[PDB]
Amino acid sequence: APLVVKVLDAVRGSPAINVAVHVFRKAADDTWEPFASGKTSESGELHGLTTEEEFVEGIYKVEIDTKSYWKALGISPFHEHAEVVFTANDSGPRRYTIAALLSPYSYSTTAVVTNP
Amino acid sequence: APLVVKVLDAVRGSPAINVAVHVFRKAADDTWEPFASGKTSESGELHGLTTEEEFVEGIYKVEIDTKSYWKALGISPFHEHAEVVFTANDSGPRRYTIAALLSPYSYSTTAVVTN
Amino acid sequence: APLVVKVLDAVRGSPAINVAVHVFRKAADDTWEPFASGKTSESGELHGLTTEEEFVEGIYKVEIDTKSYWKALGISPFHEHAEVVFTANDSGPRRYTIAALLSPYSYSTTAVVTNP
Amino acid sequence: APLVVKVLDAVRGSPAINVAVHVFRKAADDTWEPFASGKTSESGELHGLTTEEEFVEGIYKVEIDTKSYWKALGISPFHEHAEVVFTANDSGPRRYTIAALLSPYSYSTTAVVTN
Ligand SMILES: [Ca+2]
Ligand SMILES: [Ca+2]
Ligand SMILES: [Ca+2]
Ligand SMILES: [Ca+2]
Ligand SMILES: [Ca+2]
Ligand SMILES: [Ca+2]
Repeated sequence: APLVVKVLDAVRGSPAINVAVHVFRKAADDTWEPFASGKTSESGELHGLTTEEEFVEGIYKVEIDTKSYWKALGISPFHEHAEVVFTANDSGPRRYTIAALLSPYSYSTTAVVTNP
Repeated sequence: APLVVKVLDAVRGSPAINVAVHVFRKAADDTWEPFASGKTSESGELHGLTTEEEFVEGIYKVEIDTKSYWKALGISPFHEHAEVVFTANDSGPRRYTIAALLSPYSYSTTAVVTN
Repeated sequence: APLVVKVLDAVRGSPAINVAVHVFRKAADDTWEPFASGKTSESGELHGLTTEEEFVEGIYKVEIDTKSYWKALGISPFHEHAEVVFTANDSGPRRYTIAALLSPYSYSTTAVVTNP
Repeated sequence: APLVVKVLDAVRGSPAINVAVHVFRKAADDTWEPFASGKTSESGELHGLTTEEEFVEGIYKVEIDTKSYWKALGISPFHEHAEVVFTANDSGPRRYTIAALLSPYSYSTTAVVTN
């Protein structure tokens, strides 16, 4: 509920389906610890990554496996992945939607931040 | 010199070459008057569209023929074209670079306005 | 239902609320005729522009009044509007979502086309 | 010469000036080894990062310090930075231009790969 990932395909004009997403959180020792992972549905959305209880203050990295996505469609893309890094919940709990728009040599990422 | 157009291809990661661009100026009766046109170069850029003396304040439209570009590469596009509409404002010395990043079902346009 | 407009604000990371949207359709005489209009809700979405019956084959222009949006937030933007022009329903009826991401000197537009 | 970074500001419609950029190369043990760095120029560009002889095939990360850029302009940003990660592949003569278009809650990156 508090963290949602949405992925679109700018070549097909469709949701980007079956995109792997890995979420990390910066530990006290300054390393990235595994936080959550999943894959986008037929709507291009990934719900259920985390809960309000687990999604504490921190620096999060959302790694979107754009390379595996493009290669499964028989295409050779430029990027290894799309990485989104942000501080979460510094002024109290929020809801974060990370949107990504994918092309083989280009991506954009947008954060929609709402107060529940 | 005061108006430049740059077009990139997000699918091939390249300049968008030989893309037709038409510039219109809005006339007093609200119609679009042809003003300038050309084809992007091997660098995806279109220089020499106009001059300081000709590029007066007003509303301009830059139409980029994205549909023809995608058809020439064998790729199915969504838009008829990309239309960028803006007011040229004299407020001190200015150069307008209109940049467009093209995908079959998406484009982005950005104005880089420098002194 | 067949045509939906979604608008985001890249400065605030929020839906772009109260954005005026004018839809035109190219007439037989090659002029733009008024087709539909509305404004984005608190979610940044505009539903109810048209019906499956009215939304026939044609060339449509979706004009998003980005200038009025930015000026209402006391900001002077570059563009007059964001214009999206496309051929609709050439291979039969589809559902079109036109998404726009707005910044004062930049916008992006994405079409998501689905088969109902 | 073979790797160039260009950064634009979507809020002010300008080159993104004095933006710190760090380039890392992935080492055999999967860590990120410092490779190159600099500050974008008055044109939003960072030239001279590396040479043909030094820029071998491998996985590179380009980190753009977007958070510092927005703070210096008095604007509240979302991301800690913009990270662009890619494999450099020799397949014939190539120049990589990494372009980034920055907004407070959004960025776009594009690779322009030319001969
Ligand atoms: Ca878990
Ligand atoms: Ca001028
Ligand atoms: Ca002339
Ligand atoms: Ca009506
Ligand atoms: Ca090289
Ligand atoms: Ca060096």
